[PDB]
Amino acid sequence: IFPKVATNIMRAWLFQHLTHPYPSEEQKKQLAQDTGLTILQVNNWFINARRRIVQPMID
Amino acid sequence: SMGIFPKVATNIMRAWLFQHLTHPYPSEEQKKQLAQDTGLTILQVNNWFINARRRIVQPMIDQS
DNA sequence: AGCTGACAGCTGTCAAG
DNA sequence: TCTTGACAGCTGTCAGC
Repeated sequence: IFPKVATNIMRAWLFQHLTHPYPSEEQKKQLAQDTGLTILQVNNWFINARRRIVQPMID
Repeated sequence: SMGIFPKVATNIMRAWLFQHLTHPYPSEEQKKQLAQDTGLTILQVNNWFINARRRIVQPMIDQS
């Protein structure tokens, strides 16, 4: 349900936008389609990533 | 924005809320029952109770 | 002239791998 | 077996009555 291929595609986007890790709705659409994820999965992933990757990198 | 809030909905939701003040958290079965009775979506029902908890229930307790 | 429905993102949490 | 995708409910906030 969560393709293992999705993770590195999503991380690539995240680590390339660390200063503003909030994809636009169009960016979410692209990421969803490219990863094989749903919009909900993409949204939840970035919520989790921001508190588990992005914030800890600043702390 | 093509959504609607049916006229009958407000008082049906209020009736449920004020009859369950000690635990204003409908079960999933109660939620779909309310959706049927009001003509609201499950999402609308969920959002309604989130708003009512902080705008009705909590303020009543603050004065309590 | 707010109320209030609505929604993007956050919090707290947990099953399952 | 500790990590992480997932989700019920919460926070912050806006826009049209």
